[PDB]
Amino acid sequence: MMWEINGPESVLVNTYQWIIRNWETVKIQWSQNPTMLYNKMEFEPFQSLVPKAIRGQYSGFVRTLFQQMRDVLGTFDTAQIIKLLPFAAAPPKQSRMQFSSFTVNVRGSGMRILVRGNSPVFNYNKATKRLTVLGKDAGTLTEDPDEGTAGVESAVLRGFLILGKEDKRYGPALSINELSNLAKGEKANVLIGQGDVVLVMKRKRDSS
Repeated sequence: MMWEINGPESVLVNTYQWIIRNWETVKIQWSQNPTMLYNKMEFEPFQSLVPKAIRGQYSGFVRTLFQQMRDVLGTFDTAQIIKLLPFAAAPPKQSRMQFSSFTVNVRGSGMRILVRGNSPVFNYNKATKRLTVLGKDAGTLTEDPDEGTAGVESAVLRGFLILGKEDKRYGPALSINELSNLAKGEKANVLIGQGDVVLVMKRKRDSS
């Protein structure tokens, strides 16, 4: 698509706008054949905006984060998928980091989309169902019938489930790096980002 022709902000907001226009059908291909969802032309414009270095490392993170949501029924999150969907276009690459952000190149440095929650580049509110990018209204989501309500977030960490807010019972917040230490099923409080400590739990079953 020609969104490229009026450049960067136009790829951002047109990508998200397209996504929620086509959501009905995008959501179904996400489940039935996502390699081919991620291989759609309508995403090539967006991939241009992500540094050619981490680009594919991200896509790996994200492809993994999405299989986790597929595998962990009960956790479906419509916003979180739309938000990350662009980043899975780049061809994947093993990385072992837990990205809290993704950089979109905008003016000459560009902005950062959070994995967890909101950014001027991507702004959803929940009781009003309305998406806002760079100030622009990008449409509005309608959420799934089995939209998760358990407070469990399967698409923020690469082998963990966020389970709720800080639980004192489980110790002072760890750092993200220390999460490799933990064992299956093991629950800790982490520093996720912003001022946020969340209770998480190393997942008890394997990746795929």
